[PDB]
Amino acid sequence: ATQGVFTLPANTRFGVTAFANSSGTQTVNVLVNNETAATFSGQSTNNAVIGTQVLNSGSSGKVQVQVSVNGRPSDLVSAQVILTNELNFALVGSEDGTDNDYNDAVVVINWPLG
Amino acid sequence: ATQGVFTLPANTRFGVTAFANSSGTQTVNVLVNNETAATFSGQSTNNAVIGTQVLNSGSSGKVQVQVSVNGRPSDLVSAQVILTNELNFALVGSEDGTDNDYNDAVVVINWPLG
Amino acid sequence: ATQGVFTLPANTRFGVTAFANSSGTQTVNVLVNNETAATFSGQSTNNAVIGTQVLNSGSSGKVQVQVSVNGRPSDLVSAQVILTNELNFALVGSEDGTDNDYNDAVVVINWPLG
Amino acid sequence: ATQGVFTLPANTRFGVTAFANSSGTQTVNVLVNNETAATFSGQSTNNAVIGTQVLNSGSSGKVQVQVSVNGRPSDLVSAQVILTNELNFALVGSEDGTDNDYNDAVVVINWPLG
Ligand SMILES: C[C@@H]1O[C@@H](O)[C@@H](O)[C@H](O)[C@@H]1O
Ligand SMILES: C[C@@H]1O[C@@H](O)[C@@H](O)[C@H](O)[C@@H]1O
Ligand SMILES: C[C@@H]1O[C@@H](O)[C@@H](O)[C@H](O)[C@@H]1O
Ligand SMILES: C[C@@H]1O[C@@H](O)[C@@H](O)[C@H](O)[C@@H]1O
Ligand SMILES: [Ca+2]
Ligand SMILES: [Ca+2]
Ligand SMILES: [Ca+2]
Ligand SMILES: [Ca+2]
Ligand SMILES: [Ca+2]
Ligand SMILES: [Ca+2]
Ligand SMILES: [Ca+2]
Ligand SMILES: [Ca+2]
Repeated sequence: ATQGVFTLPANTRFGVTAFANSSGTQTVNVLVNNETAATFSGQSTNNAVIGTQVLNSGSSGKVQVQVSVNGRPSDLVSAQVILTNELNFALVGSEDGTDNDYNDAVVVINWPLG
Repeated sequence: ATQGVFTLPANTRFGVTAFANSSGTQTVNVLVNNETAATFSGQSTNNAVIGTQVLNSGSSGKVQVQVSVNGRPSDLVSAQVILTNELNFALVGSEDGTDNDYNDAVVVINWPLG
Repeated sequence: ATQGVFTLPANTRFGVTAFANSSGTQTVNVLVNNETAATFSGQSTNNAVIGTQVLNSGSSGKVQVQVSVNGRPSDLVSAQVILTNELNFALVGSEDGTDNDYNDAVVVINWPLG
Repeated sequence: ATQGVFTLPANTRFGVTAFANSSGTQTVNVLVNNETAATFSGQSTNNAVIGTQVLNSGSSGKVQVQVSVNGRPSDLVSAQVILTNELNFALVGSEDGTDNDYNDAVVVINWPLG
């Protein structure tokens, strides 16, 4: 099944934050309406924040997260959670190796803002 | 129901990160085994990452998030989600006012790390 | 925070199923647009299905679950999960007593159907 | 990533319920400790409950859901959600075709019972 793809409400501000937990340098790309809108890179084995940004979902609402490590695409897991019918989280983990911890880059998208 | 309380794997490092989306200055307290382990504060209406830290869940694994604004406890919502039977997120929203957006402080706990 | 309230896409069929795990008889009411659309009742300590139905979210999409036992509303917990950006679950637990198992009536809403 | 595999607490009763939404007859097999413990079959486009059953997770706690249509495995999605640090849902969707609604068989696992 496809993972890392989320439909947000149109024309809505959202936060996107990435963390790293791997020996490999993580490159996280965030696409809005199929065009790169943010890119983060960094290395950590201690959950460092490798980037944070606020984006707009635009007319389509389509947001996609991609992760690669030294040009190799990582396998993704994802889901969306809604609390009290208002607070949204889109969650992504990724695996760059063999241990299947799926934390090598972790991406959190949240909305609404403000 | 109680919210913002999570049983983590014992003796395990976890990430905790807080975001602010309110006119009010947020204060986030993270308790491990019923003792304060981290405190974050800030004021933003644009999802600022007012704190991020790595903690250990200790011998009991009990982690609790509390949020206040000008000394008043915020109302909390929370849940935990597990992806691919391994990757964990504990999620908290909070409301300091009357609009019920529940984003005024948002807290994400993630494990495993490394 | 409010629990057991979900906004579905408008005019969309959804399934609702309720389970019982309590000494007490559970009555589950499902409201669409703030009017009762289905009512289930039964008693089990073995997770019996006490009702299942397909409903239409209607023009507003506003669906609410309420649970009563022994003449008093139960305390509710809830969240919504979306898998592969397609498959939606709205989940409710309820507590009618003192043990805080929150399983006394369990309600699952799923969409889309067909 | 692997989907439809969950680790439950050992020696714990749990509920498993399957729904169908497809032209194809769904076959759902629930394995405990790698051995089939329940099987359900049926065709519906209207979310019929093709089976429900209470099982014990046994010494291993390992529970796996498999879905097929006339012997062809369906593609699975899954996640687990915990409410108020106590009430557990393991969720599975499956796709037998090309439309990626992932509802063709839907399986819900819930614990604790009683
Ligand atoms: C330090 C190690 O780096 C990579 O091999 C990751 O895939 C592992 O999960 C671990 O983080
Ligand atoms: C700017 C406003 O600040 C407070 O009133 C918050 O409770 C609102 O949600 C909003 O963020
Ligand atoms: C048999 C018992 O019945 C009620 O007291 C419930 O609140 C308990 O959770 C338990 O199910
Ligand atoms: C009636 C149709 O039957 C199969 O093709 C399913 O894969 C579709 O999702 C739809 O339910
Ligand atoms: Ca890894
Ligand atoms: Ca890792
Ligand atoms: Ca607010
Ligand atoms: Ca706010
Ligand atoms: Ca109870
Ligand atoms: Ca009970
Ligand atoms: Ca399908
Ligand atoms: Ca279908």
